[PDB]
Amino acid sequence: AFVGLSDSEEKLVRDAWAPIHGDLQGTANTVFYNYLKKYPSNQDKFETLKGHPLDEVKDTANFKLIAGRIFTIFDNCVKNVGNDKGFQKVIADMSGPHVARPITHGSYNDLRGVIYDSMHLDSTHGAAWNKMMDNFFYVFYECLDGRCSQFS
Ligand code: HEM
Ligand SMILES: [Cl-]
Ligand SMILES: [Cl-]
Ligand SMILES: [Cl-]
Ligand SMILES: [Cl-]
Ligand SMILES: [Cl-]
Repeated sequence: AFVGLSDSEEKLVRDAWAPIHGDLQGTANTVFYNYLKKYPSNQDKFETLKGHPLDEVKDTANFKLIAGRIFTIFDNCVKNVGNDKGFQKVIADMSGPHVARPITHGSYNDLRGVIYDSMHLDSTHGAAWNKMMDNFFYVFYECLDGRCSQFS
């Protein structure tokens, strides 16, 4: 279920994200590369990337746009961490494009983990981060299952 963060937890999440927020596209490019490299089945889900070597596409506009759009959503979730409705709406809106798609919970959860590992959080910040991401996935998976109206 959705579990709100305290004011102090919100501050923890903002602080946890601040290095990435400060280098959003550069972090996005690195994290997205590492994700595709570690979990190579996923590149095929991106039709603009499909059929080419990862090292050939990593420097391209198409690739950087995708990595950017993922990170922009998380950046906006963070921005909305103190507003449950606003946070839910960010996710609600990005969920539609995903509903019809052959992407497993495993694939999304593998991306969450690459992000986690890149942030190297202490346990206090990590706990607050994981409250937010647990909310993220709760909302996202509810919308993938066609129960996205409940957040409206
Ligand atoms: C969980 C965090 C994610 C976020 C915040 C996110 C965000 C977005 C956004 C903003 C779009 C743009 C809407 C569009 O033009 O379709 C999009 C599209 C899309 N995403 Fe995601 N995404 C996430 C995870 C994933 C994963 C893990 C995959 C594949 C394994 C994936 C595959 C796709 C595909 C295939 C599209 C449709 C557009 C296209 O053909 O590239 N997404 N996503
Ligand atoms: Cl894989
Ligand atoms: Cl490859
Ligand atoms: Cl994406
Ligand atoms: Cl607010
Ligand atoms: Cl930390």
